[PDB]
Amino acid sequence: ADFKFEPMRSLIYVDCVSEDYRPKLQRWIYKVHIPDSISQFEPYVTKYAFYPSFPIPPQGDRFGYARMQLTEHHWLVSDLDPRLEIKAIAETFPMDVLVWQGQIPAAEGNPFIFAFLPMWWEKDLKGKGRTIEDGANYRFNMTIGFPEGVDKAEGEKWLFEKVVPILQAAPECTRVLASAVKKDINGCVMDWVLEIWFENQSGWYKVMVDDMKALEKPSWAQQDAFPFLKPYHNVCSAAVADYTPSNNLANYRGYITMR
Amino acid sequence: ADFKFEPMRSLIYVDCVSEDYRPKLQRWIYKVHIPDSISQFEPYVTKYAFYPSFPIPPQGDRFGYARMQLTEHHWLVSDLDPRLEIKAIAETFPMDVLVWQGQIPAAEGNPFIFAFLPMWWEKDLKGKGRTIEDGANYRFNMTIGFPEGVDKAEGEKWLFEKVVPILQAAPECTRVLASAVKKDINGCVMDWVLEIWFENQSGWYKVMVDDMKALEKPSWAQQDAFPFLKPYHNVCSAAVADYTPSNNLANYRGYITMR
Amino acid sequence: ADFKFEPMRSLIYVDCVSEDYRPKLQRWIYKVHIPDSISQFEPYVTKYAFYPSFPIPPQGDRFGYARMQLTEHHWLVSDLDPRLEIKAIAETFPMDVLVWQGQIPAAEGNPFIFAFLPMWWEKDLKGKGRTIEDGANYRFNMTIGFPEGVDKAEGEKWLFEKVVPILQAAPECTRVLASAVKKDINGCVMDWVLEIWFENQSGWYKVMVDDMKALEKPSWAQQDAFPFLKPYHNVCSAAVADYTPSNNLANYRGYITMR
Amino acid sequence: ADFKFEPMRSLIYVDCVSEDYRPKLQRWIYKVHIPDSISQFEPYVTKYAFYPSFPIPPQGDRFGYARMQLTEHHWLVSDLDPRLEIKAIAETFPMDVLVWQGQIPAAAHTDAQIDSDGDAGNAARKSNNAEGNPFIFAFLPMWWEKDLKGKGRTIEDGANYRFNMTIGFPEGVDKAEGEKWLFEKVVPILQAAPECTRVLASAVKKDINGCVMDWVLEIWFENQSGWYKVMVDDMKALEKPSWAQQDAFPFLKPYHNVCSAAVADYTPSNNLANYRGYITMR
Amino acid sequence: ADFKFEPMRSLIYVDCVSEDYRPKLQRWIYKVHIPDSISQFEPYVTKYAFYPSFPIPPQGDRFGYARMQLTEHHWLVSDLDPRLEIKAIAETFPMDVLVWQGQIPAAAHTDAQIDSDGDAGNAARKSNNAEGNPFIFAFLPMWWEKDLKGKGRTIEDGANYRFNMTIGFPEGVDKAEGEKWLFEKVVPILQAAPECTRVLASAVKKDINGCVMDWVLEIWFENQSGWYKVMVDDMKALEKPSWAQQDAFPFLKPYHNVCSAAVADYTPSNNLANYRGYITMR
Amino acid sequence: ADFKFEPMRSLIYVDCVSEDYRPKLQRWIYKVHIPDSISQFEPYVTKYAFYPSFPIPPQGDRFGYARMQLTEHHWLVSDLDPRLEIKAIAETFPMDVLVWQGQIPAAAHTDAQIDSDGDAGNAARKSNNAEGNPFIFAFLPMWWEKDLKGKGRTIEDGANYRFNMTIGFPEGVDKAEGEKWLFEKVVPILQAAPECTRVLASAVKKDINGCVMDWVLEIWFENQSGWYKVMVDDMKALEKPSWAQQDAFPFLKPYHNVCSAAVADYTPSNNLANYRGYITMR
Ligand SMILES: O=C(/C=C/c1ccc(O)cc1)c1c(O)cc(O)cc1O
Ligand SMILES: O=C1C[C@@H](c2ccc(O)cc2)Oc2cc(O)cc(O)c21
Ligand SMILES: O=C1C[C@@H](c2ccc(O)cc2)Oc2cc(O)cc(O)c21
Ligand SMILES: O=C1C[C@@H](c2ccc(O)cc2)Oc2cc(O)cc(O)c21
Ligand SMILES: O=C1C[C@@H](c2ccc(O)cc2)Oc2cc(O)cc(O)c21
Ligand SMILES: O=C1C[C@@H](c2ccc(O)cc2)Oc2cc(O)cc(O)c21
Ligand SMILES: O=C1C[C@@H](c2ccc(O)cc2)Oc2cc(O)cc(O)c21
Ligand SMILES: [Cl-]
Ligand SMILES: [Cl-]
Ligand SMILES: [Cl-]
Ligand SMILES: [Cl-]
Ligand SMILES: [Cl-]
Ligand SMILES: [Cl-]
Ligand SMILES: [Cl-]
Ligand SMILES: [Cl-]
Ligand SMILES: [Cl-]
Ligand SMILES: [Cl-]
Ligand SMILES: [Cl-]
Ligand SMILES: [Cl-]
Ligand SMILES: [Cl-]
Ligand SMILES: [Cl-]
Ligand SMILES: [Cl-]
Ligand SMILES: [Cl-]
Ligand SMILES: [Cl-]
Repeated sequence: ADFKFEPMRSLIYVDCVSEDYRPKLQRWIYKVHIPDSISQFEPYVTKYAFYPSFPIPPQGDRFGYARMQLTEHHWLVSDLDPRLEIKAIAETFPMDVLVWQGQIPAAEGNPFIFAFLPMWWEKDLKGKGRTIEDGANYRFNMTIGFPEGVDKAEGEKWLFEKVVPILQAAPECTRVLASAVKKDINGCVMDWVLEIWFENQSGWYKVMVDDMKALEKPSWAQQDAFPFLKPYHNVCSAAVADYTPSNNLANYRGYITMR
Repeated sequence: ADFKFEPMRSLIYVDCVSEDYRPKLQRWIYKVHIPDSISQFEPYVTKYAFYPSFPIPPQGDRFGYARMQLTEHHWLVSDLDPRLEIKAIAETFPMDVLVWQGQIPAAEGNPFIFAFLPMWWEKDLKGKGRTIEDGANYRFNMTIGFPEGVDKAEGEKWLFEKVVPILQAAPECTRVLASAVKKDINGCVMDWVLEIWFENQSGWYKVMVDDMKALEKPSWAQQDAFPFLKPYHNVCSAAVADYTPSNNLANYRGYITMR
Repeated sequence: ADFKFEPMRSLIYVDCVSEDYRPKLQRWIYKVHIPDSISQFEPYVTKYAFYPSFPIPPQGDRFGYARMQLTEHHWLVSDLDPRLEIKAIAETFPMDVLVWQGQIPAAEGNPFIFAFLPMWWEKDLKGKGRTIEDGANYRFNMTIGFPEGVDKAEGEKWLFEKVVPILQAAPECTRVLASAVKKDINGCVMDWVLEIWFENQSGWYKVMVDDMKALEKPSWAQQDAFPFLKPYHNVCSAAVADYTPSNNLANYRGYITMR
Repeated sequence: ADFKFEPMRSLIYVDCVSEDYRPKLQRWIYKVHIPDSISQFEPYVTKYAFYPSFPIPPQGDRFGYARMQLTEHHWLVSDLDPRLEIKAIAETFPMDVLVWQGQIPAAAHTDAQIDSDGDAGNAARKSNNAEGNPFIFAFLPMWWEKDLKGKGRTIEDGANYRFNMTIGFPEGVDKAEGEKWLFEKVVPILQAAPECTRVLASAVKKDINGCVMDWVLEIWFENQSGWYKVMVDDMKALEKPSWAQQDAFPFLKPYHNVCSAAVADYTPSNNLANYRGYITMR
Repeated sequence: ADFKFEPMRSLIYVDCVSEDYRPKLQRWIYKVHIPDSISQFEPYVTKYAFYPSFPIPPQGDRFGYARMQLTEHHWLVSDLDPRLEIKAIAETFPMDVLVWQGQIPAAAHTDAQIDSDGDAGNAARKSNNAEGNPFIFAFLPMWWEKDLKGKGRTIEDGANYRFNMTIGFPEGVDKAEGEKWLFEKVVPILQAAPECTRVLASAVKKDINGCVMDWVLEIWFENQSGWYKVMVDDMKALEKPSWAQQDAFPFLKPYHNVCSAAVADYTPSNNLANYRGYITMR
Repeated sequence: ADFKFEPMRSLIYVDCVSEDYRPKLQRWIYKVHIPDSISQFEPYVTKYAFYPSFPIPPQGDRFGYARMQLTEHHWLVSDLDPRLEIKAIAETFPMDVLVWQGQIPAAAHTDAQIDSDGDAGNAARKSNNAEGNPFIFAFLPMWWEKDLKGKGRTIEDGANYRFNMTIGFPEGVDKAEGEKWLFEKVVPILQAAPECTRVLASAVKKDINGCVMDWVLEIWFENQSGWYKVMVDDMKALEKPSWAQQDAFPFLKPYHNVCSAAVADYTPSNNLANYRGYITMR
């Protein structure tokens, strides 16, 4: 039967719940998981990259901050088509990975957030026309999912009519982009992915912590302050640079170790 | 004037009928054929690779064993769409290649077997969940086409009800995958491609030669023992390693000669 | 919210209107524009290449000869879909580029010609079967657009019944290929792209200047001799080699400067 | 005249003194500096790589911890030969980089290209402003000189938290007596600790560029907790030397007489093989 | 404490003694060993490549035919300098690899890491076990010393069947006498045969690592039949030397005093340039 | 015997004497010659690159302007050591290449491989036919010896029109006298011109291969108009030397005692890193 052309970009928010786990998790990612993953999807994924997170900022924990990385894929077909379940070689995936990332507690576990999007941002709300010449960006990529039972249209209205205007009013914020999550692909609980750029951490803080104190607490709030959503369950995020050396289809040459 | 998205994996079974032809055939493949091919299909083939065959095992001749390599393409469009017949630069093809591969005797000819498949295996019959951590595989890839006149459903039933249970019972066999050949693309006479993994040549032989002696000779048989098909005409195969260095779109740097 | 699978090859005719602009234009292209472009379209462009123009041949100015290069993209999706207008990082594009290329004058400016085509030539009009072994080609790529008010079918008929037979008849011409421009993509004013191969510049001249003197001047002619179309507005062209080192998705490593 | 074959490995300890500087410094390193550097030395440097530092561990500030990265080169000739001062294209090197790294304090007009009589990049790499931290650039032989613990360890043995530390004894301290202290008092503590899986050391080639450091050591643990147990708690058993410039081990002035970084076994920034220009996220 | 500039080409003759071992040995080589090796010597080896052996020709066993590959390095310094024994990460080298290649007989617990006083990889590469075949690692200059037939041959002249053979004369045989036999009796048979298109030779650098071999020759043919016609049938003309260890040419004990491989002009496994990790078939 | 460590940069001035030859010469260089060359010297050449020439400026013919490219190598050992004459595979090198480049006049049977008693490529590269132009292959140190103008210029300062010129004084002229004219009369005119942003020079290493040239200079401008203003108009102030072989600067015989090219700062043809075979346009 036919396979549908379905160009998409996806983001996975990869936490590391203890610094003691960092060397093991990073080793699995770069030594074991890159080659397994390239082996599977090289013919139908056009780009596969990791964007290591900047140091977690003050209060970043309340935003479900991914302390390892954002993992990004660009797909030509849906990876959730049931025909793609079959693989000659399955990935080497120890249970420990789920512990390191926080899906399994070693107090409450966190879901694994794997959000599919169109390849192009749907909404350009601030900073259209910004070029790389204009300077280094502190790119705060945030996904949110309204609580079960909350009308999606109500939440959309809050996000674009109450939240985004505070971003627009802050000169510290240089860029605001958004897309709806493709819920039809894999059941992801998130509803929106936004990327919100600052010059630096102080600017992120000024706007996302201090300026947002102006917002009323919504009746569905899951925490007392913005983003008003349960960390790691209904909000995940990461702050990343413009560039990553881990453009894995182009740049990987095996696990070469330091002398 | 639309072009259909038609993601496919194809396999060509490349023999070398005499050791005296090996240097010439290998030279044409790596020095001439790679650059011509990449020149033509770089924009719509996402992977192009050669898997050199392991040394022919005992009785491998009876299985249409490809003594040079399996050639693998992953396509985004059908190469058989008539619009793709037009090429700025046509491939440099000495017709001696056909002598070297055995399509032309220098003895009747053997056909050129080029089988199109979906990119993902259709049936996972044994070893689901095996990872590269489980060990090196001796991967026996075999394509079969039932003789003219044999009902294809009764061939399918023999294959899955008599042959595959013998693989399932053998501990030497670690993996069985299969896909129906896309006969609609190019007229290929083959009906199935299977891949059957062992630890080694001895395991391959214990199962595919000794255990298969329990099978009854079908009425349509073209040889006396399994696979009961005419070698190189109705069955072709190769045993290959998990890995090849000949991943041509990523790894080719021109024909560099030994000093 | 589906994206259509629309594989296409596009060509941009990049002039350099004074030699004093060459170092600046070339620097912008290779230092600034390559990384901007790759950043944008890596997940949906399978090939991106520059073919530097051979030295402008005698009377080449009358063919809208692009004195810098042909820029070539192979797309999987239409870049003119309005959803693709949104980009996180906009290309660094100084106004000076348009002066250097000749869109912005100083006497008259020239349009920016960006012609979309199918990935495979539609008409193979001479030289089918030619291989790279047959020798080095002087590849003259020319796009034409009939003037405003001229009936397109009447231009087509002139092109294929009067112009092409002269090319076909000349032993100096080794290859003729043509496609209709996909005018529905971006409104490009051109109607056809042809590629016409010679051994060298002398052969080009013999045919495209001397043999073409046999044509009657059409009633819509915008200049006295073939191509009878206004240079850079209704005709653009470049002569290029079979090979380019600038296959940018595979070969670019940053702007490494000479020692 | 001839050029001497002089194979060496060098290490530069790159700090980032405020998180607000991080995006700017990182951009300069990866977008501007890599291409300038590769352009200059491609013909005589066989490896050029960056090892980004793990998050600064508790009390890492006392060890001159580099909050950005370790920069590593493998040379075939000495970069400090005076004939190598001449370069067709000099590095684009604003004074801001020294501010971001902590070599100099923040100031007006630091977007300006560095000024020196000779090469800007070479001069920046000798920075020693009394109000900042010196620029530490240590040359070594390509092979570790002393293997003091964990010989035979393979990559199959597991992920390492590799703590690379360089030390330089203070002005007036006899080098031979610092050496003896290092190898007879310090190193036995590392050997005794089950948490330390490797100890390697080389003498700094001071003759190359006047680097004030004397030794580079690399000391491996499983993780930050192991590093802390050994390098902070276990070292409390040491007597404070008469020359100490701080109260606890390393007893040396942070960022002036000791620099360090903890890094992973692998880096994706193997720049002569892996760099493809400054591709930006979509 | 200087390191000498010592440009060299080395060849290792890699056998596979049973077809059942091939998938395991090939996996170790390509999945495990490449990255360990590149990690160790990237800064001072300018090329590292594998040339898989063509199928063993008839009577190839008598020439110590390597059934897996030739491994080739181009070195800038001697790997045998004792300072190069020290390695941050040692090679993952199970004893099994020695069984698969035929250095040692099969035995219990050969999945263990090689046990050595010094570096395991270096020890492995000196394997010289009485019940197996020695590990043959021959160092050469980068340029062939003697060009004896086919000077001026280009790649346009056609595909070569390149037979690379190393020989070492037995215990007690004068080296000058063996040299004289090689060049005055053996080589003129190659020169007369039109099936032989190329003859090249170099003296083994015996001083680097104690290699028992004395010469490396490379001898080209069009194909296996040409090889056999010359190296088997034409060589029957030679008289059997008094030192002979087998009845026919090469008159040397297979795998101990002669190793060989027939290889193609090109390899995809130019590892410093072409390796991208162990990507597995779908 | 040992090989001397001899790091050098070499330049070859590649002309194309007729536009009709351009497709053929260009094909040979990129399709045939790159792989033959990389095959030979990958282990001891650290960089191999082609810089295509900008279009020949007005009066460029009087400067021996290379209408194809500059070919650049960075060597670790001398290519002219006699031991390097031996090569397993010689370059595919038809006489026609010498026609295309202007080393020899056009003639029958020039598709023939070059015939030499030693290596054909090395012999091609010593071409010096009385009816053509010699083959100019100049060896230099890897670092410019003299920095005479524009020290400290970065790539941020803008695009360069880089005019690389080599000169050799005629038979009989005292080399010290030529040197003094170059540096006391010619260079000051470059230093004085505001259009000139950079002047670098090195002495040709004449001991390597007997190159006739004595100096290589690189002289930068903004563009072709700047080049002409300085190198044609400003140079009219110079007195004609008594050894002049043409009436105006450079006063040397085009293509025999002066060769040159104007090139950009960047080339895509960094051949050891960037070459992936001869992929043809669709
Ligand atoms: O033309 C090819 C094969 C044709 C064929 C020849 C003989 C048969 O009995 C069946 C098919 C062909 C090939 O064998 C190899 C290749 O790489 C490209 C080809 O077109
Ligand atoms: O890179 C990915 C992809 C993902 C995945 C698995 C299977 C599949 O079919 C598609 C994607 O699994 C992961 C699990 C992780 O913990 C961390 C990651 O970075 C990833
Ligand atoms: O991998 C998961 C998903 C996770 C989960 C989901 C949703 C949610 O709201 C909280 C946790 O629960 C778990 C609990 C476990 O013991 C082990 C697990 O592997 C998991
Ligand atoms: O970019 C353009 C296009 C150009 C033009 C378009 C179409 C055509 O037929 C002729 C010229 O006119 C211009 C005139 C300007 O002052 C500045 C410009 O940027 C331009
Ligand atoms: O990456 C390098 C290269 C280094 C260097 C360049 C040229 C040279 O000759 C010697 C060293 O300078 C630097 C200075 C830094 O602050 C940070 C860095 O990462 C680097
Ligand atoms: O590929 C190599 C590299 C070689 C080697 C590594 C490091 C070193 O220092 C010297 C040699 O060891 C080997 C040993 C083998 O059995 C087979 C091999 O292919 C190789
Ligand atoms: O590209 C080169 C390499 C050069 C060369 C090869 C081998 C060697 O030993 C020395 C030099 O020969 C050439 C000769 C040319 O006409 C044009 C060229 O571009 C070149
Ligand atoms: Cl923690
Ligand atoms: Cl900035
Ligand atoms: Cl709260
Ligand atoms: Cl195994
Ligand atoms: Cl039978
Ligand atoms: Cl002009
Ligand atoms: Cl030709
Ligand atoms: Cl006119
Ligand atoms: Cl681990
Ligand atoms: Cl002292
Ligand atoms: Cl203190
Ligand atoms: Cl051949
Ligand atoms: Cl015998
Ligand atoms: Cl001409
Ligand atoms: Cl002729
Ligand atoms: Cl500029
Ligand atoms: Cl004159």
